[PDB]
Amino acid sequence: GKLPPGPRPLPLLGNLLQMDRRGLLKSFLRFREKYGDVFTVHLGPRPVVMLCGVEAIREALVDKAEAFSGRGKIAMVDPFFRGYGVIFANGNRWKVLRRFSVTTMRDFGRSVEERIQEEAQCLIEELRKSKGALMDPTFLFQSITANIICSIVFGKRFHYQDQEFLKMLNLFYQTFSLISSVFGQLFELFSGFLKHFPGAHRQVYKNLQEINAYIGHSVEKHRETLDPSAPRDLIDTYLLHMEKEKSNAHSEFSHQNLNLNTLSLFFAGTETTSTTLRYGFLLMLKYPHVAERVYREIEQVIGPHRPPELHDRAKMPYTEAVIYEIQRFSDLLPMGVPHIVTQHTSFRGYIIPKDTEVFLILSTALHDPHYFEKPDAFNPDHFLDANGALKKTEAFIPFSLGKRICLGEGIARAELFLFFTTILQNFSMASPVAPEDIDLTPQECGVGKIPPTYQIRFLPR
Ligand code: HEM
Ligand SMILES: OC[C@H]1O[C@H](O[C@H]2[C@H](O)[C@@H](O)[C@H](OCCCCCC3CCCCC3)O[C@@H]2CO)[C@H](O)[C@@H](O)[C@@H]1O
Ligand SMILES: CC1(C)[C@H]2CC[C@]1(C)CC2
Repeated sequence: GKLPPGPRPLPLLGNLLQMDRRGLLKSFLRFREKYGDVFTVHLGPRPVVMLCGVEAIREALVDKAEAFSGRGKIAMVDPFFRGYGVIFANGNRWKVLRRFSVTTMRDFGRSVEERIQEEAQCLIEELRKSKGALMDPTFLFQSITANIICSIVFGKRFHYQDQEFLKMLNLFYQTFSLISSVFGQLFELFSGFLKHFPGAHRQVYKNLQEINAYIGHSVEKHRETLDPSAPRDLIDTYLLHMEKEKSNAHSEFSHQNLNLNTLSLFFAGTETTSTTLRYGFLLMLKYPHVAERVYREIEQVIGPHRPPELHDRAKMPYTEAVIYEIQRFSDLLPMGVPHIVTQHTSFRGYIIPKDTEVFLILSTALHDPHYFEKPDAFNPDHFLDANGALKKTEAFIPFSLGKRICLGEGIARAELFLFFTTILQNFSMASPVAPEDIDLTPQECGVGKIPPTYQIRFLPR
Protein backbone atom coordinates (compact mmCIF):
# COMPACT_ATOMS: atom_id res chain seq x y z
CA GLY A 1 0.00 0.00 0.00
CA LYS A 2 3.08 2.17 -0.29
CA LEU A 3 6.13 1.92 -2.59
CA PRO A 4 7.68 -1.44 -3.34
CA PRO A 5 10.28 -2.58 -0.70
CA GLY A 6 13.97 -2.07 -1.11
CA PRO A 7 17.17 -1.02 0.55
CA ARG A 8 16.87 1.79 3.17
CA PRO A 9 18.17 5.02 1.69
CA LEU A 10 20.32 7.82 3.26
CA PRO A 11 19.29 11.43 2.82
CA LEU A 12 21.09 12.98 -0.23
CA LEU A 13 22.99 9.82 -1.18
CA GLY A 14 19.84 7.67 -1.53
CA ASN A 15 21.01 4.04 -1.92
CA LEU A 16 24.55 4.88 -3.09
CA LEU A 17 26.37 2.98 -0.38
CA GLN A 18 24.42 -0.17 -1.21
CA MET A 19 25.29 -0.09 -4.95
CA ASP A 20 27.70 -2.32 -6.82
CA ARG A 21 30.80 -0.65 -8.19
CA ARG A 22 30.27 -2.56 -11.44
CA GLY A 23 27.30 -0.30 -12.39
CA LEU A 24 23.54 0.18 -12.17
CA LEU A 25 22.38 -3.10 -13.73
CA LYS A 26 24.66 -5.19 -11.40
CA SER A 27 23.40 -3.14 -8.45
CA PHE A 28 19.78 -3.79 -9.37
CA LEU A 29 20.26 -7.51 -9.99
CA ARG A 30 21.79 -7.78 -6.44
CA PHE A 31 18.68 -6.00 -5.09
CA ARG A 32 16.43 -8.39 -6.96
CA GLU A 33 18.08 -11.44 -5.17
CA LYS A 34 16.90 -9.90 -1.90
CA TYR A 35 13.67 -8.14 -2.74
CA GLY A 36 12.19 -10.03 -5.67
CA ASP A 37 11.01 -8.70 -9.04
CA VAL A 38 9.39 -5.42 -7.90
CA PHE A 39 11.44 -3.09 -5.79
CA THR A 40 12.43 0.55 -5.15
CA VAL A 41 15.84 2.04 -5.38
CA HIS A 42 16.75 5.60 -4.43
CA LEU A 43 18.97 7.00 -7.17
CA GLY A 44 20.40 10.08 -5.37
CA PRO A 45 17.36 12.23 -4.45
CA ARG A 46 14.42 10.25 -5.96
CA PRO A 47 12.87 6.71 -5.71
CA VAL A 48 12.74 4.64 -8.97
CA VAL A 49 10.69 1.44 -9.15
CA MET A 50 12.42 -1.55 -10.85
CA LEU A 51 10.28 -4.20 -12.59
CA CYS A 52 12.08 -7.47 -13.36
CA GLY A 53 11.11 -10.62 -15.33
CA VAL A 54 8.75 -10.85 -18.26
CA GLU A 55 5.52 -11.23 -16.18
CA ALA A 56 5.94 -8.08 -14.16
CA ILE A 57 7.14 -6.03 -17.16
CA ARG A 58 4.22 -7.17 -19.38
CA GLU A 59 1.71 -6.61 -16.56
CA ALA A 60 2.94 -3.02 -16.32
CA LEU A 61 3.43 -2.10 -20.00
CA VAL A 62 0.53 -4.11 -21.52
CA ASP A 63 -2.09 -4.71 -18.82
CA LYS A 64 -1.56 -1.31 -17.25
CA ALA A 65 -0.65 0.83 -20.32
CA GLU A 66 -2.91 3.70 -18.98
CA ALA A 67 -0.52 4.23 -16.16
CA PHE A 68 2.99 2.98 -17.24
CA SER A 69 3.26 4.68 -20.69
CA GLY A 70 5.10 7.84 -19.63
CA ARG A 71 8.67 8.52 -20.50
CA GLY A 72 11.30 9.23 -17.78
CA LYS A 73 14.57 11.25 -18.34
CA ILE A 74 18.06 10.02 -18.98
CA ALA A 75 20.04 12.56 -16.99
CA MET A 76 23.01 12.63 -19.43
CA VAL A 77 20.79 13.81 -22.37
CA ASP A 78 17.76 15.54 -20.80
CA PRO A 79 19.51 18.94 -20.88
CA PHE A 80 19.74 18.57 -24.65
CA PHE A 81 16.34 16.98 -25.46
CA ARG A 82 14.20 18.68 -22.78
CA GLY A 83 11.12 16.68 -23.62
CA TYR A 84 11.22 17.38 -27.43
CA GLY A 85 11.15 14.60 -30.12
CA VAL A 86 9.26 11.41 -29.99
CA ILE A 87 11.64 9.50 -27.71
CA PHE A 88 11.54 11.99 -24.89
CA ALA A 89 8.09 13.44 -25.28
CA ASN A 90 5.12 12.89 -22.99
CA GLY A 91 1.40 13.56 -23.15
CA ASN A 92 -0.19 15.03 -26.25
CA ARG A 93 3.19 15.95 -27.73
CA TRP A 94 4.09 12.25 -27.69
CA LYS A 95 0.79 11.29 -29.21
CA VAL A 96 1.32 13.65 -32.14
CA LEU A 97 4.98 12.94 -32.73
CA ARG A 98 4.55 9.17 -32.30
CA ARG A 99 1.64 9.04 -34.87
CA PHE A 100 3.54 11.36 -37.24
CA SER A 101 6.76 9.35 -37.00
CA VAL A 102 5.05 5.96 -37.47
CA THR A 103 2.98 7.15 -40.51
CA THR A 104 5.98 8.74 -42.19
CA MET A 105 8.35 5.96 -41.19
CA ARG A 106 5.95 3.75 -43.20
CA ASP A 107 4.63 5.64 -46.10
CA PHE A 108 8.03 6.66 -47.38
CA GLY A 109 9.02 3.00 -46.88
CA ARG A 110 10.72 2.92 -52.49
CA SER A 111 9.96 0.14 -50.01
CA VAL A 112 12.28 -0.16 -47.02
CA GLU A 113 13.19 -3.58 -48.23
CA GLU A 114 14.59 -2.30 -51.49
CA ARG A 115 16.56 0.48 -49.76
CA ILE A 116 18.21 -2.10 -47.39
CA GLN A 117 18.90 -4.43 -50.28
CA GLU A 118 20.57 -1.62 -52.24
CA GLU A 119 22.54 -0.52 -49.17
CA ALA A 120 23.66 -4.14 -48.67
CA GLN A 121 25.05 -4.31 -52.25
CA CYS A 122 26.96 -1.04 -51.66
CA LEU A 123 28.33 -2.58 -48.50
CA ILE A 124 29.39 -5.86 -50.25
CA GLU A 125 31.11 -3.73 -52.89
CA GLU A 126 32.91 -1.76 -50.15
CA LEU A 127 34.03 -5.00 -48.42
CA ARG A 128 35.30 -6.45 -51.75
CA LYS A 129 37.35 -3.28 -52.22
CA SER A 130 38.85 -3.68 -48.78
CA LYS A 131 40.72 -6.73 -50.05
CA GLY A 132 40.47 -8.71 -46.78
CA ALA A 133 42.27 -5.95 -44.76
CA LEU A 134 41.78 -5.79 -40.96
CA MET A 135 39.30 -3.20 -39.86
CA ASP A 136 37.17 -2.26 -36.86
CA PRO A 137 33.80 -2.59 -38.63
CA THR A 138 31.95 -0.01 -36.47
CA PHE A 139 31.99 2.75 -39.12
CA LEU A 140 30.47 0.56 -41.80
CA PHE A 141 27.86 -0.91 -39.55
CA GLN A 142 26.92 2.65 -38.60
CA SER A 143 26.95 3.81 -42.25
CA ILE A 144 24.58 1.19 -43.46
CA THR A 145 22.03 1.58 -40.71
CA ALA A 146 22.30 5.45 -40.80
CA ASN A 147 21.79 5.32 -44.56
CA ILE A 148 18.47 3.54 -44.25
CA ILE A 149 17.12 6.23 -41.98
CA CYS A 150 18.79 8.98 -44.03
CA SER A 151 16.94 7.79 -47.09
CA ILE A 152 13.57 8.17 -45.29
CA VAL A 153 14.39 11.41 -43.40
CA PHE A 154 16.70 13.27 -45.78
CA GLY A 155 15.77 11.64 -49.03
CA LYS A 156 19.40 10.61 -49.71
CA ARG A 157 22.25 8.32 -48.57
CA PHE A 158 25.82 9.32 -47.79
CA HIS A 159 28.99 7.77 -49.30
CA TYR A 160 31.17 5.65 -47.04
CA GLN A 161 34.16 7.84 -48.01
CA ASP A 162 32.47 11.02 -47.01
CA GLN A 163 34.60 12.45 -44.03
CA GLU A 164 31.71 14.68 -42.90
CA PHE A 165 29.27 11.75 -42.65
CA LEU A 166 31.99 9.85 -40.87
CA LYS A 167 32.39 12.72 -38.50
CA MET A 168 28.66 12.54 -37.54
CA LEU A 169 28.90 8.73 -37.04
CA ASN A 170 31.89 9.25 -34.81
CA LEU A 171 29.74 11.57 -32.68
CA PHE A 172 26.89 8.93 -32.40
CA TYR A 173 29.45 6.30 -31.40
CA GLN A 174 31.23 8.46 -28.76
CA THR A 175 28.02 9.82 -27.37
CA PHE A 176 26.28 6.44 -26.80
CA SER A 177 29.53 5.27 -25.14
CA LEU A 178 29.75 8.28 -22.83
CA ILE A 179 26.08 7.98 -21.87
CA SER A 180 26.72 4.33 -20.93
CA SER A 181 30.04 4.98 -19.02
CA VAL A 182 30.41 4.75 -15.24
CA PHE A 183 30.29 8.59 -15.12
CA GLY A 184 27.01 8.56 -17.07
CA GLN A 185 25.54 6.12 -14.53
CA LEU A 186 26.80 8.28 -11.64
CA PHE A 187 25.26 11.33 -13.37
CA GLU A 188 21.97 9.58 -13.31
CA LEU A 189 22.14 9.56 -9.48
CA PHE A 190 23.81 12.97 -8.84
CA SER A 191 23.17 15.24 -11.86
CA GLY A 192 21.85 17.98 -9.46
CA PHE A 193 25.42 18.21 -8.07
CA LEU A 194 27.65 16.96 -10.90
CA LYS A 195 26.23 19.26 -13.59
CA HIS A 196 28.27 22.18 -12.09
CA PHE A 197 31.61 20.49 -12.76
CA PRO A 198 33.45 19.50 -15.96
CA GLY A 199 32.50 16.10 -17.17
CA ALA A 200 31.23 13.79 -19.83
CA HIS A 201 27.72 15.35 -19.67
CA ARG A 202 29.25 18.51 -21.24
CA GLN A 203 30.91 16.46 -23.96
CA VAL A 204 27.56 14.69 -24.77
CA TYR A 205 25.72 17.98 -24.93
CA LYS A 206 28.33 19.40 -27.34
CA ASN A 207 28.25 16.29 -29.63
CA LEU A 208 24.46 16.38 -29.76
CA GLN A 209 24.51 20.11 -30.68
CA GLU A 210 27.03 19.39 -33.45
CA ILE A 211 24.73 16.74 -34.95
CA ASN A 212 21.69 19.05 -34.50
CA ALA A 213 23.51 21.91 -36.42
CA TYR A 214 23.47 19.64 -39.52
CA ILE A 215 19.78 18.82 -39.09
CA GLY A 216 18.94 22.56 -38.77
CA HIS A 217 20.77 23.30 -42.09
CA SER A 218 19.11 20.44 -43.89
CA VAL A 219 15.72 21.69 -42.65
CA GLU A 220 16.61 25.15 -44.07
CA LYS A 221 17.57 23.64 -47.51
CA HIS A 222 14.37 21.60 -47.57
CA ARG A 223 12.30 24.67 -46.63
CA GLU A 224 13.84 26.46 -49.65
CA THR A 225 13.27 23.73 -52.14
CA LEU A 226 9.97 22.38 -50.81
CA ASP A 227 7.18 21.57 -53.25
CA PRO A 228 3.85 21.04 -51.42
CA SER A 229 2.55 18.86 -54.28
CA ALA A 230 5.46 16.35 -53.98
CA PRO A 231 7.13 16.03 -50.53
CA ARG A 232 10.41 14.10 -50.90
CA ASP A 233 10.89 12.66 -47.41
CA LEU A 234 9.93 12.95 -43.79
CA ILE A 235 11.32 16.49 -43.33
CA ASP A 236 9.09 17.81 -46.22
CA THR A 237 6.05 16.06 -44.80
CA TYR A 238 6.66 17.57 -41.35
CA LEU A 239 7.12 21.08 -42.95
CA LEU A 240 3.73 20.72 -44.64
CA HIS A 241 2.10 19.91 -41.27
CA MET A 242 3.85 22.88 -39.74
CA GLU A 243 2.35 25.07 -42.53
CA LYS A 244 -1.13 23.61 -42.03
CA GLU A 245 -1.03 24.34 -38.27
CA LYS A 246 0.76 27.71 -38.43
CA SER A 247 -2.16 29.78 -36.98
CA ASN A 248 -1.87 27.68 -33.78
CA ALA A 249 0.88 29.08 -31.49
CA HIS A 250 0.65 25.76 -29.55
CA SER A 251 1.15 23.43 -32.54
CA GLU A 252 3.44 20.51 -31.70
CA PHE A 253 4.78 20.84 -35.28
CA SER A 254 7.43 23.19 -34.01
CA HIS A 255 11.02 23.74 -35.19
CA GLN A 256 12.42 22.39 -31.89
CA ASN A 257 10.30 19.20 -32.31
CA LEU A 258 11.41 19.01 -35.94
CA ASN A 259 15.11 19.17 -35.22
CA LEU A 260 15.03 16.95 -32.09
CA ASN A 261 12.51 14.48 -33.43
CA THR A 262 14.76 14.08 -36.48
CA LEU A 263 17.86 13.72 -34.34
CA SER A 264 15.99 11.19 -32.24
CA LEU A 265 15.06 9.04 -35.25
CA PHE A 266 18.57 9.25 -36.55
CA PHE A 267 20.36 8.41 -33.45
CA ALA A 268 18.06 5.54 -32.59
CA GLY A 269 17.95 4.39 -36.24
CA THR A 270 21.74 4.19 -36.36
CA GLU A 271 23.38 3.34 -33.10
CA THR A 272 21.00 0.52 -31.87
CA THR A 273 21.20 -1.71 -34.97
CA SER A 274 24.85 -0.80 -35.57
CA THR A 275 25.83 -1.94 -32.01
CA THR A 276 23.80 -5.19 -32.42
CA LEU A 277 25.76 -5.87 -35.67
CA ARG A 278 29.06 -5.14 -33.96
CA TYR A 279 28.18 -7.75 -31.23
CA GLY A 280 26.86 -10.16 -33.80
CA PHE A 281 30.14 -10.28 -35.79
CA LEU A 282 32.25 -10.52 -32.66
CA LEU A 283 30.04 -13.55 -31.71
CA MET A 284 30.68 -15.01 -35.22
CA LEU A 285 34.43 -14.66 -34.70
CA LYS A 286 34.20 -16.49 -31.33
CA TYR A 287 31.66 -19.13 -32.63
CA PRO A 288 32.78 -19.82 -36.22
CA HIS A 289 30.79 -23.03 -36.32
CA VAL A 290 27.60 -20.96 -36.03
CA ALA A 291 28.76 -18.66 -38.93
CA GLU A 292 29.54 -21.79 -40.99
CA ARG A 293 26.11 -23.23 -40.35
CA VAL A 294 24.38 -19.98 -41.29
CA TYR A 295 26.43 -19.96 -44.43
CA ARG A 296 25.29 -23.55 -45.18
CA GLU A 297 21.69 -22.45 -44.85
CA ILE A 298 22.25 -19.38 -47.10
CA GLU A 299 23.78 -21.74 -49.80
CA GLN A 300 20.87 -24.14 -49.59
CA VAL A 301 18.05 -21.64 -49.44
CA ILE A 302 19.36 -18.60 -51.34
CA GLY A 303 22.46 -19.73 -53.27
CA PRO A 304 25.64 -17.71 -53.90
CA HIS A 305 24.29 -15.04 -56.31
CA ARG A 306 20.71 -13.92 -55.73
CA PRO A 307 20.45 -11.14 -53.13
CA PRO A 308 18.79 -12.17 -49.91
CA GLU A 309 15.18 -10.95 -49.56
CA LEU A 310 12.77 -10.78 -46.56
CA HIS A 311 10.74 -13.62 -48.06
CA ASP A 312 13.76 -15.81 -47.34
CA ARG A 313 13.21 -15.49 -43.54
CA ALA A 314 10.45 -18.10 -43.21
CA LYS A 315 12.77 -20.63 -44.94
CA MET A 316 15.78 -19.85 -42.78
CA PRO A 317 14.96 -20.81 -39.14
CA TYR A 318 18.64 -21.34 -38.27
CA THR A 319 19.71 -17.85 -39.41
CA GLU A 320 16.59 -16.21 -37.72
CA ALA A 321 17.43 -18.13 -34.50
CA VAL A 322 21.03 -16.88 -34.68
CA ILE A 323 19.87 -13.26 -35.04
CA TYR A 324 17.37 -13.64 -32.20
CA GLU A 325 20.13 -14.98 -30.11
CA ILE A 326 22.53 -12.17 -31.06
CA GLN A 327 19.78 -9.69 -29.89
CA ARG A 328 19.05 -11.60 -26.67
CA PHE A 329 22.75 -12.08 -25.79
CA SER A 330 23.86 -8.59 -26.80
CA ASP A 331 21.09 -7.10 -24.51
CA LEU A 332 21.41 -3.62 -26.14
CA LEU A 333 19.41 -1.62 -23.52
CA PRO A 334 19.53 -3.76 -20.37
CA MET A 335 17.32 -1.36 -18.41
CA GLY A 336 15.35 -0.35 -21.48
CA VAL A 337 14.48 3.40 -21.57
CA PRO A 338 13.04 4.95 -18.33
CA HIS A 339 9.29 5.20 -17.97
CA ILE A 340 7.19 7.18 -15.53
CA VAL A 341 3.75 6.38 -14.24
CA THR A 342 1.22 8.98 -15.45
CA GLN A 343 -1.44 8.49 -12.65
CA HIS A 344 -1.48 6.95 -9.12
CA THR A 345 -1.37 3.25 -9.86
CA SER A 346 -1.72 0.05 -7.83
CA PHE A 347 0.70 -2.64 -8.72
CA ARG A 348 0.89 -6.04 -6.99
CA GLY A 349 -0.58 -4.40 -3.82
CA TYR A 350 1.85 -1.48 -3.89
CA ILE A 351 0.93 2.05 -4.63
CA ILE A 352 3.05 3.80 -7.15
CA PRO A 353 2.28 7.50 -7.14
CA LYS A 354 1.94 9.68 -10.24
CA ASP A 355 5.28 10.74 -11.73
CA THR A 356 7.38 8.00 -10.14
CA GLU A 357 10.09 6.80 -12.53
CA VAL A 358 9.93 3.10 -13.51
CA PHE A 359 12.74 1.09 -15.14
CA LEU A 360 11.64 -2.12 -16.95
CA ILE A 361 14.72 -4.32 -16.56
CA LEU A 362 14.48 -5.96 -20.05
CA SER A 363 17.78 -7.77 -19.34
CA THR A 364 16.01 -9.97 -16.78
CA ALA A 365 13.51 -11.16 -19.41
CA LEU A 366 16.31 -11.73 -21.97
CA HIS A 367 18.19 -13.87 -19.41
CA ASP A 368 15.23 -15.66 -17.84
CA PRO A 369 16.47 -19.18 -17.03
CA HIS A 370 12.95 -20.72 -17.41
CA TYR A 371 12.80 -19.55 -21.00
CA PHE A 372 16.51 -19.95 -21.82
CA GLU A 373 18.55 -22.83 -20.37
CA LYS A 374 22.11 -21.46 -19.82
CA PRO A 375 21.04 -17.75 -20.43
CA ASP A 376 24.57 -16.44 -19.97
CA ALA A 377 25.89 -18.37 -23.02
CA PHE A 378 25.52 -17.58 -26.74
CA ASN A 379 23.51 -20.42 -28.12
CA PRO A 380 21.24 -20.25 -31.17
CA ASP A 381 19.32 -23.33 -29.94
CA HIS A 382 17.70 -20.95 -27.43
CA PHE A 383 15.48 -20.16 -30.39
CA LEU A 384 15.12 -23.60 -32.04
CA ASP A 385 12.89 -26.65 -31.19
CA ALA A 386 13.99 -30.29 -31.41
CA ASN A 387 13.13 -30.28 -35.07
CA GLY A 388 15.30 -27.25 -35.81
CA ALA A 389 12.24 -25.16 -36.47
CA LEU A 390 12.15 -21.50 -35.19
CA LYS A 391 10.87 -21.24 -31.59
CA LYS A 392 9.78 -17.68 -30.65
CA THR A 393 9.26 -16.89 -26.98
CA GLU A 394 7.33 -14.13 -25.13
CA ALA A 395 10.51 -13.52 -23.00
CA PHE A 396 12.20 -12.09 -26.10
CA ILE A 397 11.45 -8.41 -25.52
CA PRO A 398 14.64 -6.45 -26.45
CA PHE A 399 12.30 -3.72 -28.10
CA SER A 400 10.15 -3.52 -24.95
CA LEU A 401 6.34 -3.65 -25.04
CA GLY A 402 3.12 -1.62 -24.92
CA LYS A 403 2.58 2.03 -26.05
CA ARG A 404 6.22 3.08 -26.22
CA ILE A 405 7.42 -0.15 -27.85
CA CYS A 406 10.29 0.50 -30.25
CA LEU A 407 8.75 2.11 -33.31
CA GLY A 408 11.72 0.93 -35.42
CA GLU A 409 11.26 -2.86 -34.57
CA GLY A 410 10.25 -3.90 -38.14
CA ILE A 411 12.97 -1.87 -39.80
CA ALA A 412 15.59 -3.05 -37.31
CA ARG A 413 14.80 -6.77 -37.80
CA ALA A 414 14.80 -6.25 -41.61
CA GLU A 415 18.20 -4.64 -41.44
CA LEU A 416 19.64 -7.33 -39.21
CA PHE A 417 18.39 -10.09 -41.45
CA LEU A 418 19.34 -8.53 -44.73
CA PHE A 419 22.68 -7.18 -43.74
CA PHE A 420 23.77 -10.27 -41.75
CA THR A 421 22.79 -12.74 -44.59
CA THR A 422 24.12 -10.59 -47.42
CA ILE A 423 27.47 -10.25 -45.73
CA LEU A 424 27.81 -13.93 -44.84
CA GLN A 425 26.61 -14.88 -48.39
CA ASN A 426 29.64 -13.16 -49.83
CA PHE A 427 32.26 -13.35 -47.11
CA SER A 428 33.66 -15.48 -44.30
CA MET A 429 35.35 -13.75 -41.32
CA ALA A 430 38.77 -14.00 -39.70
CA SER A 431 40.81 -12.14 -37.18
CA PRO A 432 44.13 -12.33 -35.29
CA VAL A 433 42.45 -13.50 -32.05
CA ALA A 434 41.75 -17.20 -31.60
CA PRO A 435 38.01 -17.95 -30.87
CA GLU A 436 38.84 -19.24 -27.31
CA ASP A 437 40.64 -15.97 -26.53
CA ILE A 438 37.90 -13.60 -27.77
CA ASP A 439 36.55 -11.70 -24.77
CA LEU A 440 32.85 -10.78 -25.05
CA THR A 441 32.85 -8.54 -21.93
CA PRO A 442 31.26 -5.25 -22.90
CA GLN A 443 33.42 -2.14 -23.08
CA GLU A 444 30.56 -0.15 -21.45
CA CYS A 445 27.45 -1.38 -19.63
CA GLY A 446 24.97 1.35 -18.65
CA VAL A 447 21.93 2.59 -20.57
CA GLY A 448 23.58 0.78 -23.44
CA LYS A 449 25.62 -2.41 -23.48
CA ILE A 450 28.45 -1.67 -25.93
CA PRO A 451 30.85 -4.40 -27.17
CA PRO A 452 34.63 -4.01 -27.05
CA THR A 453 36.44 -2.75 -30.18
CA TYR A 454 37.90 -5.57 -32.30
CA GLN A 455 39.56 -6.17 -35.66
CA ILE A 456 38.07 -8.31 -38.39
CA ARG A 457 38.73 -9.34 -42.01
CA PHE A 458 35.98 -10.09 -44.49
CA LEU A 459 37.30 -12.83 -46.80
CA PRO A 460 35.59 -13.26 -50.18
CA ARG A 461 34.25 -16.70 -50.75
C1 HEM B 1 18.35 -3.55 -32.55
C2 HEM B 1 17.73 -2.45 -32.91
C3 HEM B 1 16.87 -1.78 -31.78
C4 HEM B 1 16.57 -2.10 -30.50
C5 HEM B 1 17.02 -3.36 -29.63
C6 HEM B 1 15.70 -1.04 -30.00
C7 HEM B 1 15.10 -0.96 -28.73
C8 HEM B 1 14.25 0.00 -28.25
C9 HEM B 1 13.77 0.07 -26.85
C10 HEM B 1 14.08 -1.02 -25.81
C11 HEM B 1 13.09 1.21 -26.70
C12 HEM B 1 12.34 1.74 -25.43
C13 HEM B 1 10.85 1.32 -25.48
C14 HEM B 1 10.33 1.76 -24.10
O1 HEM B 1 10.30 2.98 -23.80
O2 HEM B 1 9.89 0.95 -23.28
C15 HEM B 1 13.12 1.84 -28.01
C16 HEM B 1 12.49 3.03 -28.34
C17 HEM B 1 12.55 3.66 -29.55
N1 HEM B 1 13.24 3.26 -30.70
FE1 HEM B 1 14.15 1.40 -30.89
N2 HEM B 1 15.51 -0.14 -30.96
C18 HEM B 1 16.18 -0.57 -32.09
C19 HEM B 1 16.16 0.05 -33.31
C20 HEM B 1 15.48 1.19 -33.67
C21 HEM B 1 15.37 1.72 -35.02
C22 HEM B 1 16.13 1.07 -36.24
C23 HEM B 1 14.63 2.85 -34.92
C24 HEM B 1 14.26 3.94 -36.00
C25 HEM B 1 14.08 3.55 -37.26
C26 HEM B 1 14.23 3.03 -33.51
C27 HEM B 1 13.44 4.09 -33.03
C28 HEM B 1 12.98 4.17 -31.73
C29 HEM B 1 12.13 5.23 -31.24
C30 HEM B 1 11.68 6.49 -31.99
C31 HEM B 1 11.84 4.91 -29.80
C32 HEM B 1 10.97 5.74 -28.82
C33 HEM B 1 9.57 5.15 -28.92
C34 HEM B 1 8.64 5.97 -28.03
O3 HEM B 1 9.10 6.53 -27.00
O4 HEM B 1 7.46 6.19 -28.36
N3 HEM B 1 14.75 1.96 -32.80
N4 HEM B 1 13.89 1.13 -28.88
O1 LIG C 1 25.43 24.74 -37.91
C1 LIG C 1 26.53 25.69 -37.22
C2 LIG C 1 27.72 24.77 -37.58
O2 LIG C 1 27.64 24.40 -39.00
C3 LIG C 1 28.91 24.37 -39.88
O3 LIG C 1 28.88 22.84 -40.29
C4 LIG C 1 28.79 22.02 -41.29
C5 LIG C 1 30.01 21.37 -42.10
O4 LIG C 1 30.76 22.40 -42.76
C6 LIG C 1 29.58 20.41 -42.99
O5 LIG C 1 30.75 19.90 -43.56
C7 LIG C 1 28.76 19.31 -42.21
O6 LIG C 1 28.49 18.15 -43.02
C8 LIG C 1 27.75 17.05 -42.45
C9 LIG C 1 27.31 16.19 -43.63
C10 LIG C 1 26.91 14.78 -43.18
C11 LIG C 1 25.60 14.77 -42.35
C12 LIG C 1 25.48 13.41 -41.62
C13 LIG C 1 24.10 13.19 -40.94
C14 LIG C 1 23.88 11.67 -40.54
C15 LIG C 1 22.66 11.36 -39.65
C16 LIG C 1 22.47 12.35 -38.49
C17 LIG C 1 22.68 13.87 -38.84
C18 LIG C 1 23.99 14.13 -39.69
O7 LIG C 1 27.90 19.69 -41.13
C19 LIG C 1 27.93 21.00 -40.43
C20 LIG C 1 26.50 21.66 -40.14
O8 LIG C 1 25.86 22.23 -41.29
C21 LIG C 1 30.15 23.78 -39.02
O9 LIG C 1 30.46 22.61 -38.79
C22 LIG C 1 30.31 24.47 -37.61
O10 LIG C 1 30.86 25.79 -37.43
C23 LIG C 1 28.98 25.20 -37.03
O11 LIG C 1 29.00 24.82 -35.53
C1 LIG D 1 19.18 8.28 -26.27
C2 LIG D 1 19.60 6.87 -26.69
C3 LIG D 1 20.96 6.46 -26.13
C4 LIG D 1 19.53 6.69 -28.18
C5 LIG D 1 19.77 5.18 -28.30
C6 LIG D 1 19.08 4.60 -27.05
C7 LIG D 1 18.54 5.86 -26.39
C8 LIG D 1 18.24 5.68 -24.90
C9 LIG D 1 17.35 6.38 -27.19
C10 LIG D 1 18.05 6.95 -28.43
